[PDB]
Amino acid sequence: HHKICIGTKSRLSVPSNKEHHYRNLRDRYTNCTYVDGNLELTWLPNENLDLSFLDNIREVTGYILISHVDVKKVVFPKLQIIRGRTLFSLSVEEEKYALFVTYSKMYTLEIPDLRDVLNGQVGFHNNYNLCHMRTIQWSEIVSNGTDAYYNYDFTERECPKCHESCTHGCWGEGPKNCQKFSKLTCSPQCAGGRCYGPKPRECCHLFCAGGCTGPTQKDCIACKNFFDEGVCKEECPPMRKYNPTTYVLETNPEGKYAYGATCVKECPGHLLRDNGACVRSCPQDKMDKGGECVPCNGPCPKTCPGVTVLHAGNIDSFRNCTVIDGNIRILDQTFSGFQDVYANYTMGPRYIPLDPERLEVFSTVKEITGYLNIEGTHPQFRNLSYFRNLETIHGRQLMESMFAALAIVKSSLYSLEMRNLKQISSGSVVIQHNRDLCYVSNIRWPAIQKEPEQKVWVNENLRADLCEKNGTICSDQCNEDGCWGAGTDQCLNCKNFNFNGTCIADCGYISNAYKFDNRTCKICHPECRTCNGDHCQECVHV
Amino acid sequence: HHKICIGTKSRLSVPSNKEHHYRNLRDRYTNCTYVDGNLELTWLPNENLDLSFLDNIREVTGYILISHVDVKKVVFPKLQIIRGRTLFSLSVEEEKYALFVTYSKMYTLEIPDLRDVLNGQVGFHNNYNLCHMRTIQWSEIVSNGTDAYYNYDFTERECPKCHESCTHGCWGEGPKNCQKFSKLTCSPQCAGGRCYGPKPRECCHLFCAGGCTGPTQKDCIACKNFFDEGVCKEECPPMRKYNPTTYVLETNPEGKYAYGATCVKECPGHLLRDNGACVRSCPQDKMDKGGECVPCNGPCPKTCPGVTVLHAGNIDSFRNCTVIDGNIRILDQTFSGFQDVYANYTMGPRYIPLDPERLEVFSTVKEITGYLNIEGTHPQFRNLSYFRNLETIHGRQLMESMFAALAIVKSSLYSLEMRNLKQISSGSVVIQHNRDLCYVSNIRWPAIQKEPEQKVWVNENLRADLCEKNGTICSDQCNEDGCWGAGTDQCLNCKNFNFNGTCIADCGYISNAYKFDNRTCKICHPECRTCNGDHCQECVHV
Ligand SMILES: *[C@@H]1O[C@H](CO)[C@@H](O[C@@H]2O[C@H](CO)[C@@H](O[C@@H]3O[C@H](CO)[C@@H](O)[C@H](O)[C@@H]3O)[C@H](O)[C@H]2NC(C)=O)[C@H](O)[C@H]1NC(C)=O
Ligand SMILES: *[C@@H]1O[C@H](CO)[C@@H](O[C@@H]2O[C@H](CO)[C@@H](O[C@@H]3O[C@H](CO)[C@@H](O)[C@H](O)[C@@H]3O)[C@H](O)[C@H]2NC(C)=O)[C@H](O)[C@H]1NC(C)=O
Ligand SMILES: *[C@@H]1O[C@H](CO)[C@@H](O[C@@H]2O[C@H](CO)[C@@H](O[C@@H]3O[C@H](CO)[C@@H](O)[C@H](O)[C@@H]3O)[C@H](O)[C@H]2NC(C)=O)[C@H](O)[C@H]1NC(C)=O
Ligand SMILES: *[C@@H]1O[C@H](CO)[C@@H](O[C@@H]2O[C@H](CO)[C@@H](O[C@@H]3O[C@H](CO)[C@@H](O)[C@H](O)[C@@H]3O)[C@H](O)[C@H]2NC(C)=O)[C@H](O)[C@H]1NC(C)=O
Repeated sequence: HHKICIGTKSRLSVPSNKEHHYRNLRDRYTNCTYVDGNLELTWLPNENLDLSFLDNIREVTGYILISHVDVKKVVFPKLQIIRGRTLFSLSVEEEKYALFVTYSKMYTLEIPDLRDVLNGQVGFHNNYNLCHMRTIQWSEIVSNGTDAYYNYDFTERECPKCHESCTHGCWGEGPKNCQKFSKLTCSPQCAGGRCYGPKPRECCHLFCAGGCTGPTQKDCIACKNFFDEGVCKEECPPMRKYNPTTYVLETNPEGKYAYGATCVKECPGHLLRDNGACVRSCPQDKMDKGGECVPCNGPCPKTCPGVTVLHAGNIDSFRNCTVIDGNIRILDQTFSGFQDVYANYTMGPRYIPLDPERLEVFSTVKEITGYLNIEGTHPQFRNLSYFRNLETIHGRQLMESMFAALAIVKSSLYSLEMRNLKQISSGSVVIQHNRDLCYVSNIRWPAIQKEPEQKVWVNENLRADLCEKNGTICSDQCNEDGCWGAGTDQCLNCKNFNFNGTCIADCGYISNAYKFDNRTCKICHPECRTCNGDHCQECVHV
Repeated sequence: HHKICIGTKSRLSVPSNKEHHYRNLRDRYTNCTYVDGNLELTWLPNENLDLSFLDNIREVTGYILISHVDVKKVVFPKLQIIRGRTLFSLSVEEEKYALFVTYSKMYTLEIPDLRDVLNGQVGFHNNYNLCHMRTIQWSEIVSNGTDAYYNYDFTERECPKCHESCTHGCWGEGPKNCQKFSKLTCSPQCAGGRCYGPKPRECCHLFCAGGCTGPTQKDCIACKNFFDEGVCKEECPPMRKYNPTTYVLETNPEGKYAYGATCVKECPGHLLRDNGACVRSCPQDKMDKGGECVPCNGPCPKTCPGVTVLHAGNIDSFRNCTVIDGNIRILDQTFSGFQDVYANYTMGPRYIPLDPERLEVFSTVKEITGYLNIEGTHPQFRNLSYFRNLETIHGRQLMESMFAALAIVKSSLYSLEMRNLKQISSGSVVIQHNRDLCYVSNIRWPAIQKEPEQKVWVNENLRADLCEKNGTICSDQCNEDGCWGAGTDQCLNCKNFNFNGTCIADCGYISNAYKFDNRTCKICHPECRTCNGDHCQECVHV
């Protein structure tokens, strides 16, 4: 089977709860065959952790980083290809690494099926117990490298021989762990490339990546160019063919989209469709339609980059943004005065505390492509009416924990007030530990969530009974879907009648009372003061 | 140099004035190197006509048809390639021809530089004097054929030998006319393809079309695939490159558009830009922006195909059309009752005369991509107010005569009344022989014409003095650009003040009189009856 993971880019971050970190890693990689990004295998103190969530990973597009891993036996039993499209280093001066194993206590690291590292280097740095790596002939695997990089200091067990049957080095004990060869055992005429046997003629294709199962093209393990239901192509079958006689772009029933070095019938949901390609953002002159990048009309909607943490120093950059291309994180430090730390742990600028009032800058925001994360605490930070015009959170990017698209945790909020929020396209709702927050438990989140597989974790906010005793419940004019707050304009869906954007029992409860259907009103024209449509009761002028 | 002609598709039509036909042919092909379409060389009765307008034609994409040509010597001195993307036949059962010479009295037909007919056959049919064609070894030229097709009946001069120096056949006298060979004299290893010399190894490229000047690719005479400032490519450099790491379509500074088998920096004006291709129409879901096919918004503008001649039977198909993709021809037969004739001259359906009133169907038309041609006569057909909302004639297709985009000839019109017409994008204005038509001579046509090279032929309508004596002149509120008719809403540009779409001396001449600039008014809000902006004179209500 084939299944896609989004990789991570946390580099050397230390998780607080190492147990949730485990859960996160597990939830992320289980049954995944293909990592879009970097596989970061980090901080697993227990020696006997079961890492079988790694069991189906076949290819990684970025780098593999193994840091602070003390599980005795760490095996990647099906990993074949590390592409190294993005690489890892401790610093600017260090080598760029596709495989980096560092500060880990594992006794073995087994990748018996590993074939090829397409780009970057292999490094081992201060792993006290790791065995066999020097028996591995690395120029067999590393495409642009001689050997692995080793480093040991700070003060070394004797180490077992490879299995009887190995012709050369191994990744560990038993015959399954003997290094195989598909590049060094080949003859020339192969000009250094891979092959499925010793003799000439049988040198894979040229397009092949990681080697091959037979003669050519349809027989590759993976591809140096585009990969298409099994065959390597120089390009994906375009979505339309140009007929040079007729001057027509005829649509192609076998056309496909380029997603990375992959040809695909539809772009994965975390990317948009631009021409024949799956892309991360629309270009400057385009906008997002139905998941498709398309020329605009008037001015294009003012769209702004997200920031990694909101604070006094960067909040004004969202002035007039309609769409935010990225995430929004409002944290404690947002309010208390955010402090730049740099890698070398040299203190950067520090910004003044943020006055929640300034959050009003978001009132023009209609879309967030990433996620929205709220964690801060402030006396005057009591709701999300700042986002009263936000109508969709795409979640094309999710949080490290629980695949969250909306996470509200340990905040000082009393109500949401996000009256326009209609879709959370992807990912989950986490709303926990907000000591004064009501409403969230009576909101039917699946209503606004697009998929059934999307999840809801909403608890340990304000106890149901203690909201009810303050009247901080829904207006009796909301249906059972709940509300963002006590307002009549705060319902998800309306029980009786909806008018103007507010919610009424009658439709007759007001001067103008023209009914448009089962549930709806509308104003009685400029001229009527009272009507039901051309004609009415208490008239006006011209 | 390089210059592009649009070819014709008139097949065997007989022109009335054979002298204007000559002029037309001349104006069409002079200095052209490349025919986009068919070269139709027809009906040239005089024996001593100078056909030097053919002198630079290098390649034709469609077919060459020579019919009723009695010029003694007809030479194509630089023609190299007939592609035969579209072919000619007298009927369904006949062969499909890329070169067809028929019912012509020429003594010779000289194409000394002809190399290759890429597709279709070569035919000679009832040419009484034509010489040398049987000496030409045709399998040298015809890619998918044995020999030329001959036919002679209806009742043959003796014919001169080729020049002393010819190794084989010729197109006529003198050493310049000896057939050259670049396909038959080649060895194999060439597998039947062309070459620049006898020995193996030197077999052109494979992409080459018509042969080659040296070894390979950059050395082709022309291309079987795309042609790019001189080199044959399997595809044009795309306009954006997809970066598979970053998931971005990066724009390509060396990208180009596909125009036929041609790569080009910009689409010729008779085509639009759709993705990387130059196209004839936008697809169903797109529309025309700045010469670019682009997704729509609301419903796409209702756009309808043109018809070859307007008449009672097809007029309703334009119900609600906003854009007409094609031409509009209103002819005498439109009004008198149009009669279908078929090739075999069997009478088709006949439609009832057309009541000009029905022309009102065009009132929604804002754009005509082709040309607009008006020739009919009817007592009640007195102006073009039917087209009162037409704002641009693109002229992406022009008339056979004078490159006309707007032609009004021998019509019963008194005035135009096309108050919204702002652009004739391409081609010319011909307005001649309308016995009762005024205005047209005082309209500054260059105002609405986009290019300076565009031309104006406006004469022999109603004599200037005889319009003036009926008051059928411009309102004294138009500037010197003239008008479409006597209305105040009929000026091209306004002298004093423009308001609502009509034209006034004062701006004060009316109840509401708020001035927005040097020349403009606007209504005084719902509430004022008299103002100048918030405040005014004779007020109203709420
Ligand atoms: C601690 O860490 C930070 C960054 O990790 C250091 O600040 C950075 O200093 C570097 C030089 O190492 C700056 O690079 C320079 O960039 C400019 C403009 O792009 C260029 O003209 C120079 O040639 C140079 O390459 C960089 O801008 C700056 N970055 C940041 C984010 O401040 C800092 O100096 C380190 N502190 C200590 C005590 O070592
Ligand atoms: C949802 O949150 C919004 C934004 O915080 C709340 O509206 C704000 O309510 C506060 C507290 O009552 C207002 O503070 C006052 O401002 C006035 C003049 O602006 C000042 O003179 C007072 O002494 C006081 O500081 C604030 O103005 C008001 N902001 C806006 C933009 O309306 C709203 O109360 C929240 N909804 C609920 C149910 O809490
Ligand atoms: C005179 O000329 C016209 C056309 O040039 C002839 O009318 C055409 O008759 C043909 C058969 O020769 C029709 O083709 C048929 O088309 C249908 C549907 O597409 C198909 O099912 C049949 O197998 C057949 O191929 C064609 O529709 C029709 N075209 C038009 C425009 O009327 C006409 O019959 C000729 N008259 C004489 C006296 O020979
Ligand atoms: C521009 O051409 C339009 C369209 O032909 C002219 O408007 C038309 O004027 C004619 C002749 O006066 C009108 O005919 C009359 O129609 C009425 C009722 O519709 C009928 O009862 C009369 O006995 C007579 O047949 C016609 O209605 C009118 N059409 C429209 C759509 O307004 C207009 O006169 C032309 N402008 C100039 C300066 O000629």
